[PDB]
Amino acid sequence: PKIQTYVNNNVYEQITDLVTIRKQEGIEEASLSNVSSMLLELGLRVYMIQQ
Amino acid sequence: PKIQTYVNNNVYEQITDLVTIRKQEGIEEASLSNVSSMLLELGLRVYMIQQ
Repeated sequence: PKIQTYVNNNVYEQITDLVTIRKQEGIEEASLSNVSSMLLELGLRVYMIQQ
Repeated sequence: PKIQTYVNNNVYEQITDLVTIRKQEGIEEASLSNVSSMLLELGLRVYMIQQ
């Protein structure tokens, strides 16, 4: 399903910076949406480890 | 700004489970949106560490 969330401008920029980096690393299809989805899942995994 | 992304049903459920847990831990205002935003920032931090 869709998730709609809100971040500060600095965090937003850091995610868009990662889109550029991901493309440079050969992920031609990288987008704000699919980078965000990957980061959200990574954060979920780490937060569950730290519980 | 707003971020709109998409996750599988299992990941979505795990995030909603964390909303329930966060409320149980005293975060009365926890929501899918604000849990997601916190996880997205955590994932960003970990991914940048692992670069």
